Amino acid sequence: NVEEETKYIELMIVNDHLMFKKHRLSVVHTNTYAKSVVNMADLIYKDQLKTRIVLVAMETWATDNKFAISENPLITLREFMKYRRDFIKEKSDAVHLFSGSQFESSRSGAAYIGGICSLLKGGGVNEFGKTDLMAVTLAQSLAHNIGIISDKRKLASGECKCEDTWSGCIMGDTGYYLPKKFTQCNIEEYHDFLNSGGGACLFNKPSKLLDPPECGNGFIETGEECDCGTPAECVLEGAECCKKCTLTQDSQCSDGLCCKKCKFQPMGTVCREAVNDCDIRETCSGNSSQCAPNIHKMDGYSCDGVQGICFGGRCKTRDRQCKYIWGQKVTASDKYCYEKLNIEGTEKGNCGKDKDTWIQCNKRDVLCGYLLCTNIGNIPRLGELDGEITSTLVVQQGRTLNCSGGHVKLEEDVDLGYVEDGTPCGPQMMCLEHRCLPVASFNFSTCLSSKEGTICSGNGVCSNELKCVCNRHWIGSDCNTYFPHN
Ligand SMILES: *[C@@H]1O[C@H](CO)[C@@H](O)[C@H](O)[C@H]1NC(C)=O
Ligand SMILES: *[C@@H]1O[C@H](CO)[C@@H](O)[C@H](O)[C@H]1NC(C)=O
Ligand SMILES: *[C@@H]1O[C@H](CO)[C@@H](O)[C@H](O)[C@H]1NC(C)=O
Ligand SMILES: [Ca+2]
Ligand SMILES: [Ca+2]
Ligand SMILES: [Ca+2]
Repeated sequence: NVEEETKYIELMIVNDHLMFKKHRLSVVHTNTYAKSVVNMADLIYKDQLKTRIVLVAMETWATDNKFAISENPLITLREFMKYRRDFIKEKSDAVHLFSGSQFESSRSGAAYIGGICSLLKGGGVNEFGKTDLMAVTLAQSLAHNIGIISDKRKLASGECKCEDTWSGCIMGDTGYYLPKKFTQCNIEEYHDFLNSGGGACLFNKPSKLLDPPECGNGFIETGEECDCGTPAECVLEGAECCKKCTLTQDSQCSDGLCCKKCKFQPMGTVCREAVNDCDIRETCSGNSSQCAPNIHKMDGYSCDGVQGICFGGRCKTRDRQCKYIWGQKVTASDKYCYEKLNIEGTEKGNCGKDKDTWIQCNKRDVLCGYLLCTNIGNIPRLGELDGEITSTLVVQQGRTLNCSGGHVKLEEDVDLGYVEDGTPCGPQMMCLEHRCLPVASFNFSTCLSSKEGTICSGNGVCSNELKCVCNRHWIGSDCNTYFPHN
């Protein structure tokens, strides 16, 4: 499926000036030192998460810092992503900072939850340490980007516990020594993220790793035609056609989803099925051994049947937001809970807070204010609960409804407990800054179309790469030309 495939995190590392000074003003030392940290973090990911950490790019600030590095990991993280948005022009799944300085709290790093593949959120910041120690810091930073959050609700209950206390578990920063393993709960959180449609950019295999070619690492570099895993794992797949990184007589490929016996899989063979209704299925090219780079519908397509809208391959509904914060057993409150409590302007329903006084929602923006769920807990899966749980009770001519809420903080700016931006609030209307606005107020980019009022000439789907994925028998960058082939 999608959780059985090997994932690949194309990673870029940025070393600041203090990291450069930690290695005697030597560029070669810093870069090889950072490769070691990545290499060890790869070994942790390689087995447990069925995911590989591939270093694709790196830069070192030999002269000075481009921005003011902060003692607060979150402030540094935010300013670092600003730098990478405006200055970093190399392609990567995630960009991480290697800081020579030290942060205030025992938190050795900060990274955005479910951040990968994103331009503004795909990255983290990591403080200096030992090679073995920093690899753990990177392993938990990338885990956050990857969707592994370490469920607080299950932790407080005692549901999820570190079974192998082999110097503890990684997402258990509760104790600090040398955590080498993820909990089974961690693996599930990662699977759920991939099945949710997250991490689409984690499905392509790199070729030229920033290190000289070596036959037998499982990566097709310069000079070598094929490459199976290693002589041991090679026997399972590829040993029949690959020999000394060279193809045999009857072979087009060695290993991959689009490689049957030792030959290619016919063009149009389903190699990857859609994980959700935001996703697009992938077909074998008939030309490559790899299953084509994982792509999905562009941001704007409705999901869950008009109830949600796709963003980054993930569906945004109020019910899914309630489950993300409070647990799978929790459901979103009735639309009436919103329609009545949010116009009041109390702690029990509002459009935000001003000067210690709650803002009462307009009747138009009633689904974009305070997030209301049904039977809520008192310990969120992530973030910090800021205060007490809201719980009012409204009657509806025979149906007594339970509307509940809570203020869950991640950033000092970002607050979960209010309807997330992009969530549908009506036909062709979404939430933005606690306001129900038309789809135009988001100015989505579009694919090419040669028919008035259609997406991809009405014969295709607009991908997140802003390319037209045509239906059968239709060709062209706009899917406007009919070309059947049988
Ligand atoms: C491989 O085949 C595809 C057709 O699926 C074609 O578009 C592409 O140009 C080919 N690439 C090479 C290098 O032959
Ligand atoms: C309403 O939900 C709260 C938690 O959100 C719960 O404590 C309370 O018992 C519920 N009330 C009813 C009527 O079930
Ligand atoms: C789309 O709407 C306007 C365009 O003038 C502006 O706020 C911005 O470009 C876009 N808004 C967002 C949320 O990015
Ligand atoms: Ca990638
Ligand atoms: Ca190799
Ligand atoms: Ca896909």
